[PDB]
Amino acid sequence: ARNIVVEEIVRTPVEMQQVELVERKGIGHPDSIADGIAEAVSRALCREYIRRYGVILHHNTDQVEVVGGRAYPRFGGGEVVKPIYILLSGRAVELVDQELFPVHEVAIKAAKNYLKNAIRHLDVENHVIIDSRIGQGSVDLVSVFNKARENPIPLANDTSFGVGYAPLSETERLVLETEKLLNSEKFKKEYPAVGEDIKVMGLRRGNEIDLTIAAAIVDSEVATPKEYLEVKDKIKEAVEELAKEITSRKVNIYVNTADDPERGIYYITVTGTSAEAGDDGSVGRGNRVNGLITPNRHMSMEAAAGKNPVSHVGKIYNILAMLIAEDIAKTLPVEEVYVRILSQIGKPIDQPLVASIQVIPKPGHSVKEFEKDAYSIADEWLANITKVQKMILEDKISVF
Amino acid sequence: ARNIVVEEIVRTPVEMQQVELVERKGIGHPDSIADGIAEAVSRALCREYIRRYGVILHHNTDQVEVVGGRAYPRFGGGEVVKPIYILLSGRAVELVDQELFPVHEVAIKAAKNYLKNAIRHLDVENHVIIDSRIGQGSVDLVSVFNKARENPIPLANDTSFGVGYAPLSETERLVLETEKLLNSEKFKKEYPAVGEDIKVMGLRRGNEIDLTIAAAIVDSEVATPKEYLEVKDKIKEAVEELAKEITSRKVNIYVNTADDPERGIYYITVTGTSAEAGDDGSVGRGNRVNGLITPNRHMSMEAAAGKNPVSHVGKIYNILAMLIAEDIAKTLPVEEVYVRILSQIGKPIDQPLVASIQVIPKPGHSVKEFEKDAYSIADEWLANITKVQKMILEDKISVF
Ligand SMILES: Nc1ncnc2c1ncn2[C@@H]1O[C@H](COP(=O)(O)OP(=O)(O)CP(=O)(O)O)[C@@H](O)[C@H]1O
Ligand SMILES: C[S@@+](CC[C@H](N)C(=O)[O-])C[C@H]1O[C@@H](n2cnc3c(N)ncnc32)[C@H](O)[C@@H]1O
Ligand SMILES: [Mg+2]
Ligand SMILES: [Mg+2]
Ligand SMILES: [Mg+2]
Ligand SMILES: [Mg+2]
Ligand SMILES: [Mg+2]
Ligand SMILES: [Mg+2]
Repeated sequence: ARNIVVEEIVRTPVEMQQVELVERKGIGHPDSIADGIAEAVSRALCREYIRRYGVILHHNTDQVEVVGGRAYPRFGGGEVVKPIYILLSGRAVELVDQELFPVHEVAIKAAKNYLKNAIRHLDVENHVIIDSRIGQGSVDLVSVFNKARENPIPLANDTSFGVGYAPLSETERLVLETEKLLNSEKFKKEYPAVGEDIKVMGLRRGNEIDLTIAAAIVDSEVATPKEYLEVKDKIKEAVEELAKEITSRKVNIYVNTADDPERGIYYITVTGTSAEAGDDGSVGRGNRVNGLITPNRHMSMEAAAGKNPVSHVGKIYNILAMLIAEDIAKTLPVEEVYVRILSQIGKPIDQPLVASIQVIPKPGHSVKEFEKDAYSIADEWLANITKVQKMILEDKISVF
Repeated sequence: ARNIVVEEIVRTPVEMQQVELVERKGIGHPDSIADGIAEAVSRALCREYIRRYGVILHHNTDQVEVVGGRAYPRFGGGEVVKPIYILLSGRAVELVDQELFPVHEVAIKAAKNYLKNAIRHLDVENHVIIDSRIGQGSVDLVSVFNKARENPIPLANDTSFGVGYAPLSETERLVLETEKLLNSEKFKKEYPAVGEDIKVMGLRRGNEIDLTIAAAIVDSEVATPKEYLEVKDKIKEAVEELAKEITSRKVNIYVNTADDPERGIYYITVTGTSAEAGDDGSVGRGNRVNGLITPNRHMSMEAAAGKNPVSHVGKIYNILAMLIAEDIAKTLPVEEVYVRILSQIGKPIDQPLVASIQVIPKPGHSVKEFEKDAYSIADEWLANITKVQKMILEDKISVF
């Protein structure tokens, strides 16, 4: 009864296309900082709503503005001159039965806690000003969310679509795992100088990949330009070892391409994030739920970070489409699968207006052989969409 | 001498796929407000930079946060209780040879002027607080003039990427023209109750299109819920006529699906924008430069609104790719044309690393019959990239 449509599409697989471009904005990137703050605020509000009332109340904190500060990085240790200003926005329930909910206290505390754990060399108390302007949702949009027990499956709060796909190409996996490696605790233990503001661009032309990495180096961990260049080489070497595990194509690796040692220009920072130096961020300006920006693929413009995991489809459908695509790619003979799920505002989220599954079958296979299998996969995920909510609160899935 | 490559691509045309999704956020939509303000601020800064110094100085105002307020909409005329808060962010040159440039005065005045001309029932002076945190750039004019002399066409410092396509499918044209119609001046005088916060979602399933419209209705123009339902029907009728002008497919029109008259839930607003109440906005969260959100196509994540129209290569490339595609589709026999432009480091931006032109020819035609014509089109646009910049500053091209 669910509007699931499985169709064959003709197209050159991404792996066979001549030009493939993939980008990822690391954790310390201002846009990703905004995403992370939005998500941390949302999850904190969920937990606190449950802790106080045993139920999640309406709130979408998918609105964070990172206003870059000013800093003077110096080898051996720089200084921030003007702190980073972060405006928390969005919607949250502040009035609960005439009692006041600590919206701003929870949001600001969650934002700060995320920055403390995400950016290691960022002094949150002195390098960051966090203000909260989170408002209260509209009397009507709040009503569809409030239909809890009335609708065991929550109703969709908007008419929006989520887009996912699978499997990842070699270039996509390379870009994704490059950022994850350079921002993993293990790699940080090995090279503390590598900040979190890491931007990875993978550009494949034929069977040759150019992997450009922009990695902010913490100036307190490098005393001289030579130490900085050595940190760059270790980044390169680590990514070389990783690339050999991911693809047999030739991989050219470039680290901080804007550097000009002859002019003393170096990508060093005080805190490890370019947000310190006049670079701005906001929600929905970077990675999709799969952690990548893939113009060779298809994407939804719906941001996932900060949206409640109960009713907002921009987050739920982007996650579900990705998971449906992954399961199809993992179990059925498909070269590629793209999933698009469209909500109708005021319809249960398990009854999308359409769940489009476009498949490129592997050579020798026809879609009629497994179309019902793909149908069942999407139907089961849509029938268990509520599980995605738990996956968010239990920190089992990332949204950027 | 330009690396323009015209290739044939074999793939299911969008018009031929079973499921197509298209979305457009009208001018009054909070995200579109942020985009519109971002671009309006940028254009105001450009004009004022030129008026004072005869040259545009660096600036990026692609950071605007529309914080929803609070309102009590009532049939016959409601009231705003908490004004909308808009934060202008980004960076701009405020010190020009140590003399002060009115960055914030220009920006806030431009944001207000854009709102006054965009949302007709919005009292900007009492319903909106606009504050600016745009950062300070310092420039010595001798340097900007010297980097002209040296390079008339700016050189690319990074690998930037633009994507365009043409022609628009019937569903894309239907979504686009629906928003344009309902937000046209003629329709506004005929139905003043229809606000500017108009979001159109088009779903094509085979040869049946479901067209969902979310239109904020001005509560001062509808005296009773019945008049509100009547306005909805008038929208439906106008779009029915428009649909018959575009396609011979079955078109189902749905307007404000969240309404629940039995519980008094209505999409009425005081100002004609949901920014007054339960929706927030930020830049780069909605339409692409072609005015649409198209998951069946290849979109860029890059926000174009607010980015400098002379120096930001990603914005001009996305616009140029769109224009190249449109010119190709309107002049040559192609079912579809996808245009991708990649810049080459330290080369002029009119000398891209590659200008990929992928074309699906119409039946009976082959690409080699018209490949040189498509080459010339893209070559001419790349040679007139500066004129395109002028078109942007002269408000002759839209970016959302
Ligand atoms: N010296 C430097 N070298 C390389 N990268 C740097 C850098 N300083 C900052 N960066 C990184 O580049 C980003 C700003 O560069 P830029 O504005 O040209 O990219 P962009 O136009 O694509 C906006 P976005 O970063 O959101 O994609 C910073 O946020 C940071 O991640
Ligand atoms: C549904 S709101 C997003 C949800 C909201 N931000 C929240 O916190 O739940 C997004 C867009 O939908 C439209 N919209 C707002 N209220 C609506 C309603 N009651 N019915 C239909 N569409 C609505 C507006 O154009 C708005 O920009
Ligand atoms: Mg950005
Ligand atoms: Mg939002
Ligand atoms: Mg949305
Ligand atoms: Mg939005
Ligand atoms: Mg750049
Ligand atoms: Mg970028």
